[PDB]
Amino acid sequence: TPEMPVLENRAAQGDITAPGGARRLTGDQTAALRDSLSDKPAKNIILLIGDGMGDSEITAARNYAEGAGGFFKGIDALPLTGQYTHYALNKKTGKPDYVTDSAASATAWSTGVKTYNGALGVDIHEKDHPTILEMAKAAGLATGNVSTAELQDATPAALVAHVTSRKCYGPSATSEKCPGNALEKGGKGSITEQLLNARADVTLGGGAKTFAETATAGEWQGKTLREQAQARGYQLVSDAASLNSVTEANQQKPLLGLFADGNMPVRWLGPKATYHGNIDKPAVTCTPNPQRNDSVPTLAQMTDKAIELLSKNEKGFFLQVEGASIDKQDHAANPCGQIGETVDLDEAVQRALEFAKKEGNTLVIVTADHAHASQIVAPDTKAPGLTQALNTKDGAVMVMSYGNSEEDSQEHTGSQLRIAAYGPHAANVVGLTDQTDLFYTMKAALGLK
Amino acid sequence: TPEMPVLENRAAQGDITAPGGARRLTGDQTAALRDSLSDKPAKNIILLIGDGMGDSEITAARNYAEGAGGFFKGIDALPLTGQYTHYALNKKTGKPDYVTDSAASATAWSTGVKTYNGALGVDIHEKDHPTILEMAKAAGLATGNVSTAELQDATPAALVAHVTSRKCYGPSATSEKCPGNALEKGGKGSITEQLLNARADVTLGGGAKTFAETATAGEWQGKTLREQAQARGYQLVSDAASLNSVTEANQQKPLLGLFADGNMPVRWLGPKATYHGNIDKPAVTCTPNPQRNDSVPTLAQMTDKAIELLSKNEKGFFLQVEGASIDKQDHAANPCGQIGETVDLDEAVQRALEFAKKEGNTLVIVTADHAHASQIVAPDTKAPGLTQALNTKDGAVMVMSYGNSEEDSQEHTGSQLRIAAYGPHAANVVGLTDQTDLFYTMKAALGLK
Ligand SMILES: [Mg+2]
Ligand SMILES: [Mg+2]
Ligand SMILES: [Zn+2]
Ligand SMILES: [Zn+2]
Ligand SMILES: [Zn+2]
Ligand SMILES: [Zn+2]
Repeated sequence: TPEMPVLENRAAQGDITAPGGARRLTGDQTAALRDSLSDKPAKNIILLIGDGMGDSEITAARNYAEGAGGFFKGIDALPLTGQYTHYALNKKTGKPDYVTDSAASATAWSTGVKTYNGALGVDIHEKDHPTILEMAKAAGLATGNVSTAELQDATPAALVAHVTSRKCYGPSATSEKCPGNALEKGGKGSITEQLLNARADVTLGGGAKTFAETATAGEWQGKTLREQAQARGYQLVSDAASLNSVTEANQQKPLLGLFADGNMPVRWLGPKATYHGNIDKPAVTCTPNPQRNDSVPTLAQMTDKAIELLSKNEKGFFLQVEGASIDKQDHAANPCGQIGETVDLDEAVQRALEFAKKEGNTLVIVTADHAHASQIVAPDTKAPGLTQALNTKDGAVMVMSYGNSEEDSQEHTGSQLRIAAYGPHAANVVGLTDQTDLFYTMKAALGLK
Repeated sequence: TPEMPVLENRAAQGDITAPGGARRLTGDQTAALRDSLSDKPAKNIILLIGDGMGDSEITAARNYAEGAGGFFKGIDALPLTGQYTHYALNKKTGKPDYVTDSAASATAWSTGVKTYNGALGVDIHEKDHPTILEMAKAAGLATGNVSTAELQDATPAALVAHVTSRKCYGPSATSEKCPGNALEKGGKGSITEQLLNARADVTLGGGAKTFAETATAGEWQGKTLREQAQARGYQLVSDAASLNSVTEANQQKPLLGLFADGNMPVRWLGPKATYHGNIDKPAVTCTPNPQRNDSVPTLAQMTDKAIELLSKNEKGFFLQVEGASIDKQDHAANPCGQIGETVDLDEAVQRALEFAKKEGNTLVIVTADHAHASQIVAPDTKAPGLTQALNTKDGAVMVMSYGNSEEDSQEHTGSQLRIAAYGPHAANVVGLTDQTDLFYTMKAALGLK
């Protein structure tokens, strides 16, 4: 529908050195904005998550790939924008914990309740709360869960599992780490077991490794999680062609793609940032990963296939898409890997917007779970941490800094960050909101109960 | 009458540990955002700048002062939000320079042209460009320029001075650093001399010190700039009482308030962050600065009196207000100073909004010139830079981190950041925009040719 606009061009209008040449706007937006506003219900929801993708991450990615005055055709094209809060809680005390982990934040948008770092789908009392995915299914909508990380990862795990600890990937760890959730101890089972019972129509990502584990109890005791899966009607695909083979996906034949043992591979490679690296070493140009593969679907590809299959459902669908590795490359102080995963997410965002523009009843949301370490600093900066100078598209140098940990891993940060939307009920992300509001916004746009 | 609504309250609505209690919204926002869209002309503009106040700095201050689930009645109350970019240019190459200084960014919103770091009111070819203030004056509107910094400082100076270097405060530095601008070499003069020529209606801030230099040429050669101001008809004020006593300010009797020799004193005192400060040290609680004073007007007081005085002009007014010290205390790695200056600006923002809701034809914008160093990290963080633990309003600890410089001053950062607005034409701040679009937005909102 030409009905709801998406920003087609927010790139610098001309010569950046000239008056007005760096403007991104061509004229007054009031009218386009009014036209972007609708309280009609949403038929479908597409939620795209850049893990650790705060404003700095987006800017850095844009500067590198599109140039300072460039524009991300997906990420930057959502018309309605705001800033949201993602603080977690201290388990003991119930008081805010300013810097969340990936499990607590995902639990927030998936269930509408704040929790402690490490928790999945449970509150500070270890009590279960239904996820939006479970809710959609209950209502008859098609449901999809897509990520580039292991499927047991906090991010996608959060829609289908309720455990006291995120580490409880499979039976083995669970019995150790989440006794109360251990299938045998009467619990609901490990993340993977819970994933299997959740039965989303479409689930694609990595983490095949854990499906090799064997059940300690239940109907499928003694057999592998993969066998349990085939035994349950799941359709197991492991590569792009097999995924492409796919013509239908539903409750009779849910789809389960396991494209890697661990996390899917990153798009781009570069060296790790080093002490005084912008000073002592030469500017870097990122290298595409030669081992990413033609047999491995990209996020944009999983995205497109997910949309085709779920769109068959007349009642509608809920779809979560995660660009997982932005966060992990940020933790590794790897500018190139971080940037590449952001550009990768932008493509998927483009696919989503393409569909929603045509479809007309789709709310598309782009945001992150929390902020991260990466900072853009001056070229001749002398920093106490890890730095790297990069060669951008503008043909100039950009320096990135990771100065929040002396440990082998750079930390998340608590800054509020960008949330953006297009479609019905998108006004709900404008201004200041909390991460928990996202849950009530989605539940309400769909009319779930 | 709130023709157009402001966000009355977006704090957490209830118990933050229970389902839905961390929600900032109480229902759908569509209708209220529709009600925030107006393309009517604006009569007045109030531009509020938090120097160095990126999303991180707003979050940090919110957590400390209002609690994570709190809400800044000023800062967070503007309903139309976006993110903007503020990269500068390399003088030599004309290519983007990813991390701007205060001068280049101020020049950008003030004249609509990108420029090089250190420049004020000039382009990369060192050509003068008219400022939003000079333009408003020219159209017959009243003009205000308010800041807590020295008036010679980059931010306020950008509205009235055009010099090749921000360092050209008065005659002496100008002669040495901006020979082309030096009065004695036939130039337009020092920042201070050009401020006196610009003759805005109301000018309030610090920097009385430079007013003690003598002119090297012109009609007031040999006299101090303070004597020149007196000769030129400016009303000079230097304390809260004398400012309060002012009933008029126009081209005939322009107001010049100089409340400090350098920058105005900061609101709160606290220790500087230190290496492993969050570990080797106990939590800090900020304390009000005894030097703050009753004879020393606050930013909210300066804001209130300027609006009073400037509002007497029927054609309308342009007012810029700067919370200068957020950036300065951020460079200094001083959390309490930084946060305290952020709370201060919020107070100024409230007055602005109170007036605007009443008036109904006023455009209010709140943003920053660029991002900064400060990061909120986990309490147990082992960081390479400077840290400090703080006791917040929630009764919990928050850790702040500064790790982008090994030098004495922490550095600006290049991330895109929040811009928010209320009033006619406020829609032009939504989505992704550039800092130069802000010039075009204000020009158009005031209907300036
Ligand atoms: Mg994740
Ligand atoms: Mg300033
Ligand atoms: Zn995360
Ligand atoms: Zn992480
Ligand atoms: Zn600044
Ligand atoms: Zn600064």
